[PDB]
Amino acid sequence: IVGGYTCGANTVPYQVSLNSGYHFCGGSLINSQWVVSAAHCYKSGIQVRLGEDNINVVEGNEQFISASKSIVHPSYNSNTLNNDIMLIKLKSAASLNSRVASISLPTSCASAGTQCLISGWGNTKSSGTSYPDVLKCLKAPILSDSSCKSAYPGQITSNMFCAGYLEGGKDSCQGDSGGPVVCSGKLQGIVSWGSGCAQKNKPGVYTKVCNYVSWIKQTIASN
Ligand SMILES: [Ca+2]
Repeated sequence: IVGGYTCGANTVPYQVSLNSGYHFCGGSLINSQWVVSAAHCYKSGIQVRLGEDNINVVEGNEQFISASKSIVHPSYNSNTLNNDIMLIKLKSAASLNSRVASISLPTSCASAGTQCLISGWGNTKSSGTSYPDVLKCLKAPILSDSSCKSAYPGQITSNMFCAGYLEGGKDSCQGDSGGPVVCSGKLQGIVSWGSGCAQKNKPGVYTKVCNYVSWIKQTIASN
């Protein structure tokens, strides 16, 4: 399988589903009490769902915990999607185990050509509407900034990166907003946006988490 595939149940134990009566976004557990997602996923009355695979069926490993708090990045711009990052605090601590685990924050930014893992539940179809029920995965390289910016001239900031293939075919667009991009075991990316869907010279665009680590640590410690 070159591209999107079924992860396997609980193979991505940091992966979280944000539910408002339905699954609406992804997010990542970064410690027992906190979740990172995209600021475009901001909503009232989130329930965070951990240990999911099939989000429509109770399979036994789940943990369902209300969000108590959401903090959108102070410089989030919802027009440009610049600084598309939000922190979500859990009402009760998650219970950590094999299937429900934190993902580390990066100590450095990952370089172009680094292979990363992108996960989520969202739409599989570049052309049409098909929403799958178990966790899906994609492995794609981080693209060079030149290649990213040339695909979206005037749209890419320092706080974004692109990942995938310049030919398209394989991408995450609506393919799970707020979901993780993990590279060498560290959280590098958040599924942010992407013009079209797996279009030729239209990659995925991700929030560059390595720019935010000071923000995330300071904010979680003070809240
Ligand atoms: Ca389930």
